[PDB]
Amino acid sequence: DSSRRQYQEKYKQVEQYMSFHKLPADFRQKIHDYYEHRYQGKMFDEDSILGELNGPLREEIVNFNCRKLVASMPLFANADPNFVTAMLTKLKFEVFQPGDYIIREGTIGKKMYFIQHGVVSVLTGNKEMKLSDGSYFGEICLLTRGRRTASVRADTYCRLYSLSVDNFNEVLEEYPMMRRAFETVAIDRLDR
Amino acid sequence: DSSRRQYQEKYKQVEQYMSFHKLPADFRQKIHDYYEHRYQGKMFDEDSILGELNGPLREEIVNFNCRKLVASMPLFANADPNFVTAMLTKLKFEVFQPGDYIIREGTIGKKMYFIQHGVVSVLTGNKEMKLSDGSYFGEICLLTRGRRTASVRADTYCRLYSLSVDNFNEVLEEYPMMRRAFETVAIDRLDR
Amino acid sequence: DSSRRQYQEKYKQVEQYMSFHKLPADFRQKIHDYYEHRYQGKMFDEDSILGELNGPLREEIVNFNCRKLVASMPLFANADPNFVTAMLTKLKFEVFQPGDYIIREGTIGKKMYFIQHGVVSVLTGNKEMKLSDGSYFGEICLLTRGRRTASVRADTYCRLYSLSVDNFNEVLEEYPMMRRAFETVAIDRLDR
Amino acid sequence: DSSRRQYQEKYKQVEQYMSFHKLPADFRQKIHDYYEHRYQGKMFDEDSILGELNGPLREEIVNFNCRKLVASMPLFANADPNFVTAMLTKLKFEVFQPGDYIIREGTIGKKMYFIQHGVVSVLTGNKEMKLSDGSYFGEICLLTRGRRTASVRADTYCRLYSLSVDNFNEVLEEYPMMRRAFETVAIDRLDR
Ligand SMILES: Nc1nc2c(ncn2[C@@H]2O[C@@H]3COP(=O)(O)O[C@H]3[C@H]2O)c(=O)[nH]1
Ligand SMILES: Nc1nc2c(ncn2[C@@H]2O[C@@H]3COP(=O)(O)O[C@H]3[C@H]2O)c(=O)[nH]1
Ligand SMILES: Nc1nc2c(ncn2[C@@H]2O[C@@H]3COP(=O)(O)O[C@H]3[C@H]2O)c(=O)[nH]1
Ligand SMILES: Nc1nc2c(ncn2[C@@H]2O[C@@H]3COP(=O)(O)O[C@H]3[C@H]2O)c(=O)[nH]1
Repeated sequence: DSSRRQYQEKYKQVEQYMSFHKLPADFRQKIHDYYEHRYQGKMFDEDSILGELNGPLREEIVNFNCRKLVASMPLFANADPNFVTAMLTKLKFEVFQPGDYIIREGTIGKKMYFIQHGVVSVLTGNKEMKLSDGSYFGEICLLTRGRRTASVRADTYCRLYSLSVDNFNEVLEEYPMMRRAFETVAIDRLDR
Repeated sequence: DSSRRQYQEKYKQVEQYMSFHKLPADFRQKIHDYYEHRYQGKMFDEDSILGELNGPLREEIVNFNCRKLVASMPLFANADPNFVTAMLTKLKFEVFQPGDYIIREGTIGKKMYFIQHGVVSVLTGNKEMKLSDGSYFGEICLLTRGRRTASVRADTYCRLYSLSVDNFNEVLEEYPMMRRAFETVAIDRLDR
Repeated sequence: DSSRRQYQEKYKQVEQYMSFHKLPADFRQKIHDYYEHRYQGKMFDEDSILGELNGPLREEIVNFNCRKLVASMPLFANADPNFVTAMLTKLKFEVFQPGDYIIREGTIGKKMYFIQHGVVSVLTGNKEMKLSDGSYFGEICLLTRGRRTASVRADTYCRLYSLSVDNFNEVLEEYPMMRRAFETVAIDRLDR
Repeated sequence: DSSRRQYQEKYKQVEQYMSFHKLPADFRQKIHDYYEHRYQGKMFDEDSILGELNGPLREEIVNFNCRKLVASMPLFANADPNFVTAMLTKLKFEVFQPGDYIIREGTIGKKMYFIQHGVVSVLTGNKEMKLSDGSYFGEICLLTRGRRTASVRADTYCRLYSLSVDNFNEVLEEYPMMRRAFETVAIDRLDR
């Protein structure tokens, strides 16, 4: 029950923080829902727990939590299992709410995202497109080191895994040939 | 009430610390007032709270807390809202007390400051000048990478937002043309 | 008794974490045993404790904990005691469970391991070999900066001390001639 | 009383830690005395407290705690007060016990020390020399980037302030001419 207690107490700290900065009612309701969707009423010192484990256990855990995400993406499903583990280990779980700008067009992109669950809207000057479970986006800038070619907003609640450009290149340093998978997707999107 | 408790307990740690290092009465009174003005009797693990949020929520919070500061500075008011958010996100809130040397002339400058509320005195060999709400200072060294051209002391209590030279250049890396706003101010001040 | 309490409470956090991610029974049993073997039912803020000490005390502690490991390895036993201390200070204690892949062949190696207690199985295309107390492995890649030449799996429970490639080169920067000890072992293994 | 409580509880964690690693009685007595001399039965989250303050207050505190140390060293007493503050701010308080090797001859030196209180013995092949309150040592390697020219052991309990080579050069980057003070001392010692 110590996990729920930590959540309850922590959220109390949040309410007091929002009250201190006099945040509007609608904004506090948004913060409240984010915490609900993101932690589901439970909190553990994850960093501390995973830090107490060893490489093998941490890799087994991330592989288990991402089993579905993996089987749904040919990128991971047909790849060297060691490549998948290397990738998964670098991912950061993030939750975005409806309407949130995940990626803003024209800005310098330093991360890409894998959709665990949810729907995002991609806008290039017109013609909106949707991406859902099993797809990823934001790879163009990690490859070009340029500026975002489109904006991406969350349509539904989005449970995503982000990957920094540095971690992206680090993993590909060990698995150079996997860069082509990302380039194929980037090329196909740029020629659309 | 957990926010006040944290403050009360933390300040008790401070009193004991000052007692341990045998700090003079006037000095302890100064420390006491700083804590009062800086935290207003409440403390939350801000870093932890903001770290639990996502990019969107953190950006919405800083934009809200700095709404007034922003509208008061043509620098931000007339700029790309994304530039403002990028800037705001890098700021560090700091409180200075009357008489405090914020900037000492002749030293290597590695930060600039935006005045949220308060009055600072700028001294160049003579002719003191005042700056208040809505103005910023310390930009000359961020642009020249040289030495402070004047000293700056807090006149009243000062609620400021500092920006490191590294964060300054990082943001301008994405918004190169905004550097001119700072240069215009630096030029006008150097030619005075 | 505060050390046992910390363990008990921390492990409770683990059980709740594993329950939250719905980990399988066998997996939770594995995690349970790892914690048992790794902490033996006791936990202290080691980093904090050692951080409160000074260089001399920390060096005396690591030398004491590794006295046996040292006397068993000519590498340390016959070396400059200052070299040993420099090395020991960089080691990270790790526990691996039966069947765990400590090193996977073909991957980029960034660490080596010293066996405190346990048996590991080294597999090169065939001909498995065993290494035990007093031996070390993983040195080839720290010297070549290439890819692992063999896989290494824990046979029994393994209590090991790992050394990162950066810490390895850092220590050897001060004790350049000790690199030969590692090269002799790497050469002998590569010519087998 | 919360400062004493933190010490008492923390030291209890230490006793349990030493018991867990089965440290010898004499060693535990040494650890016990170190904690006594170093914290004098009181502990506060100093890093947290100073982190809550601002530049001015932190500088005023370190200047106050080091007032005596400063007036005793012409290096600081006759220097630009801003140079002193810059230096003091980089110092790390450390306590060494009788017989402790502060500096070992022939090793790569990355720090120097200022004696707040205590006596150290400097050994070059023979002719031992003593240094006490108001003196500093270890500057030769910070200037040469070579190897220690002598060993330095604590004679009495030593309350020292260490300065890393990086922080040393950083401060001197802003106060280039102060490097000569250290060179004069290094030259005089090398020609002895
Ligand atoms: N340019 C472009 N990007 C798309 C399209 N569909 C999805 N995207 C993704 O939207 C992302 C926006 O940021 P990036 O430019 O880094 O990468 C882009 C692609 O990953 C498309 O049709 N055209
Ligand atoms: N040199 C100069 N600086 C001024 C003047 N008015 C305000 N300032 C600010 O005082 C600051 C002191 O530090 P910097 O030289 O970095 O930047 C300086 C300016 O931002 C002025 O009239 N002359
Ligand atoms: N190539 C090879 N490695 C061995 C042998 N015996 C033990 N090893 C160790 O197994 C390790 C696997 O990773 P490295 O290639 O870095 O270093 C290897 C050696 O340290 C052997 O016979 N051949
Ligand atoms: N070489 C030398 N060092 C001395 C002497 N007296 C004090 N020392 C200090 O002992 C220190 C040992 O480490 P360093 O060589 O870095 O710097 C040395 C000096 O700071 C002396 O007479 N000769």
